[PDB]
Amino acid sequence: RFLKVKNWETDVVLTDTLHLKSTLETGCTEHICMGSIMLPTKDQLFPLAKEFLDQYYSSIKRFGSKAHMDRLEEVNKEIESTSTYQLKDTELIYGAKHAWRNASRCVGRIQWSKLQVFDARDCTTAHGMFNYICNHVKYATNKGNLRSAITIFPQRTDGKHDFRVWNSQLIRYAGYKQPDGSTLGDPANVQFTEICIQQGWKAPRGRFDVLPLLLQANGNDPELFQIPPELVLEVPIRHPKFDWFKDLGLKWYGLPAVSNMLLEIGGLEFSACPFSGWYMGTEIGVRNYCDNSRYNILEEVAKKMDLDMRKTSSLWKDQALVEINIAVLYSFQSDKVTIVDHHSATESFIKHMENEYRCRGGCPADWVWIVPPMSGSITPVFHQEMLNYRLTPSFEYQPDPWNTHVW
Amino acid sequence: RFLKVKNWETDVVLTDTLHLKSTLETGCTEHICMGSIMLPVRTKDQLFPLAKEFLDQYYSSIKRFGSKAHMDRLEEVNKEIESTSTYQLKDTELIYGAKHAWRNASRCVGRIQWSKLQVFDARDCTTAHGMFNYICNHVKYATNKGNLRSAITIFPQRTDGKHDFRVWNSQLIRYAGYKQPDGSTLGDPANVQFTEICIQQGWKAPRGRFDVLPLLLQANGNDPELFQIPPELVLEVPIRHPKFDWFKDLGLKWYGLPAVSNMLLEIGGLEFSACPFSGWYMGTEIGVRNYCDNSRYNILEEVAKKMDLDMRKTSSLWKDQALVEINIAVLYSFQSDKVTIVDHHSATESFIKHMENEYRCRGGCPADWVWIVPPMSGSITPVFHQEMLNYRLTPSFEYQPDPWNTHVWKG
Ligand code: HEM
Ligand code: HEM
Ligand SMILES: Cc1cc(N)nc(CCc2cc(N)cc(CCc3cc(C)cc(N)n3)c2)c1
Ligand SMILES: Cc1cc(N)nc(CCc2cc(N)cc(CCc3cc(C)cc(N)n3)c2)c1
Ligand SMILES: [Cl-]
Ligand SMILES: [Cl-]
Ligand SMILES: [Cl-]
Ligand SMILES: [Cl-]
Ligand SMILES: [Zn+2]
Ligand SMILES: [Zn+2]
Ligand SMILES: [Zn+2]
Repeated sequence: RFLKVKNWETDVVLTDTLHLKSTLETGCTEHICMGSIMLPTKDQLFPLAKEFLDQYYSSIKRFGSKAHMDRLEEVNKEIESTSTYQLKDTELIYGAKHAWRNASRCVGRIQWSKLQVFDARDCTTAHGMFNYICNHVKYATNKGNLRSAITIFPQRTDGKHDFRVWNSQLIRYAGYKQPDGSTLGDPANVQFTEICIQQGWKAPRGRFDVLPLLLQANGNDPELFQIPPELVLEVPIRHPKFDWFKDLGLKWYGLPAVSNMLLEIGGLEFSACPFSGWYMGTEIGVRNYCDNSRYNILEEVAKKMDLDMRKTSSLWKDQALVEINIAVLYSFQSDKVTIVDHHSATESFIKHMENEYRCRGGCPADWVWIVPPMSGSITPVFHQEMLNYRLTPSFEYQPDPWNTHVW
Repeated sequence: RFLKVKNWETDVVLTDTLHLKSTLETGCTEHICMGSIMLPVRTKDQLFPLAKEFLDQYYSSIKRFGSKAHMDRLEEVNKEIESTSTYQLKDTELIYGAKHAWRNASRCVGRIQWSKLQVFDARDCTTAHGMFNYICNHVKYATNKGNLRSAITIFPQRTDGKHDFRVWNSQLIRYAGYKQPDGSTLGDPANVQFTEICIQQGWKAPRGRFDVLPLLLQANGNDPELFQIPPELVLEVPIRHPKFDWFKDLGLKWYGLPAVSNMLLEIGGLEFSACPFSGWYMGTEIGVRNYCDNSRYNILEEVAKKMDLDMRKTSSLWKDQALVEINIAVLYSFQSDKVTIVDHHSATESFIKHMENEYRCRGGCPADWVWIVPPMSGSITPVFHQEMLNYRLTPSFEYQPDPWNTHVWKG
């Protein structure tokens, strides 16, 4: 009931009591840990509503108050009659902030309370969606001084009138299978690109083509829109010491904006809820550039560096990795676009985690995702024991809409 | 039940059925994953099923399941348990068991090697002097003048829990640590507590940065005794860098033989509380953990200073640059001295090949991602994007309390 986590570097031991409020399943059992698996009615709805409203009212120190009891009754009455209910703006904001607070895979959560929430529940069409998104992009980007934001479109009703952003991120690069056999641009986006082309997009067929938005309103067929090119802030990548680096012709976008997840607040399901923050440098320099299924540039970089690539034991891959990540951070910093390096981000996280343990009784964290994809051991999260469990409100995965959508 | 794992780099999907043989607990529940938690006198009644499970596995493995020899062995073990409360393993069973404990070790990236383990049966040992002699032979054999060979030495099993064999050292070879009055540490901070015990026991400490600890050995539940491993048996590598000539002057070296001596080996329900086992190093164990952990030799700052990196802000990645250079140095040094070592790219590539083979031939390969992914450059190794399933198979290696906490002193 009281669970201990130890830091193996500092010997500090912390006690978790918050896990007793865990609700969804982890995927693990007493027999098998699924910690490294990436994806492991009115009747149902009122309990979830009550659970949420209780935590809300507690948070504003009005638990058991008349206003609390009246609100619970109101929602009971609304579900009984309408089969769903509507969140107050205050509840929406609290819910969205807490879904981020509860995101056990996010190292960036020290920031959770400063989230700007844009209520787009009045949106009715795809063109409406496009306007809201352009506004979110411009607000979040803020000329390179990035601010966290989320935009919340209308909730699911009967599941046949869903709002969805078909893009996995608001901003991402196209991917094209070539006659050659290789891939041009981002291999991660090959399927989505094809769908854009099949829906009508005139693809430029280049290496860094910002994809169009494919937007679905009210369960209708999705529609194509181009984000105003002047709202997409991009950074050309150069190195502070290697002059040949710019010649690789690399760039990335400044705004990471996840658009394919589902937000659950008090049983209500927000299927379109794009949210954005700013990048940790390794996300671009390790994952996006160096994964074998992504831009896969390690070999090209190592070649230009004149490293001995005969044997793995020369650590050429590791040298090239560091330099690529130096270049990313240098480029963003020189262009004054917000970015955080993995040492700074994980140090901030450990501070946030300690605050959370003392003020809230715990901080669910998924070590597999919290430890950065390079230099793990020399960051303060590596030696930190974590407990992973699911709290609501939450962000959840959901299937890609092209499998689901009835055309 | 069939469980699928995916590789996110290759899209290759494997199917695990071996999890159906899982026994002990993970620490996890449907509500809480304890995947990142480091640590999450048996009755006759519990013992025979454990014995039987094991002997069934052993006899299937030799393709004699259900044979007369199999049935006779079950009956022979059953009666032995009835009349003595325990039983003795045959040598073949002990060998099989020890190899399987390694094969089942979910935190071990080196498991491609599991079937090539030299097993030294020390079950006839009765004294700490006898233990010392067995351990010297193990070290000499495994070291093999730098051409390292995997080995385990198995001392007598637990009986009543009052007569345990223990190696009090956490590894057979490890460097002393000395906490100074000023609060600094000379040598390896991981071994301060054990060093103090050795000193208390009568060890004359050289008080240097790399003093090889004496062995502290307990036989048959007696008080442990001190022994110095012959210096000529301790193979060490001075650490230098292929391009930086000042690296050697940091004064670093490390021992070639990683030999874990504090774990418990469980086979067929029997408990082997002294079972030191050794392989060879992956480079990051020395370069990342032993050298660069803050609670260890903590050399990152000193190295980065000598490299003249911009240390004013973490975003220069000065820490990461120094880390790579230190690890290059460790691999270069071992390779130059012809002492076996494996780099993390090679070790993880071999492990993935091992893992896929295990899925194909065995129905699974329990693996602990937190441990399998190397402590640097995780994502560019082929294990990072590999989904794994962690579960406990027996035979197994287990943690046990440090013996100074539990031992009843005879004086
Ligand atoms: C403000 C700066 C932010 C930073 C630096 C940050 C950092 C990260 C990183 C690094 C990861 C995944 C691990 C990796 O890529 O190496 C992640 C995951 C995640 N983040 Fe954050 N984040 C930030 C803002 C946000 C915001 C504003 C939200 C929502 C409001 C959010 C929600 C999530 C969720 C749900 C995941 C897991 C995604 C998944 O399961 O695929 N993050 N974050
Ligand atoms: C032969 C070469 C070997 C290599 C390269 C190797 C490598 C490793 C590494 C790298 C780890 C932990 C991850 C890390 O330290 O960064 C580990 C853990 C482990 N190894 Fe292996 N190993 C080898 C041989 C063996 C042998 C012979 C055994 C026993 C028969 C063994 C049993 C284990 C066990 C039980 C663990 C988990 C330790 C714990 O939980 O504290 N290994 N090994
Ligand atoms: C809002 C926000 C801001 C910010 N800076 N970063 C994010 C996360 C974005 C993200 C996007 C993708 N496509 C993949 C991952 C890791 C995918 C992954 C991780 C691990 C640890 C293993 C694996 N197989 N895949 C993370 C969100
Ligand atoms: C036989 C053998 C051969 C060989 N080459 N290596 C080993 C493992 C040795 C080992 C020894 C210690 N003290 C700690 C760890 C990991 C400690 C650790 C790992 C992680 C992932 C987290 C954490 N907190 N601590 C591993 C055994
Ligand atoms: Cl990304
Ligand atoms: Cl990834
Ligand atoms: Cl070690
Ligand atoms: Cl460690
Ligand atoms: Zn688990
Ligand atoms: Zn990746
Ligand atoms: Zn460490």
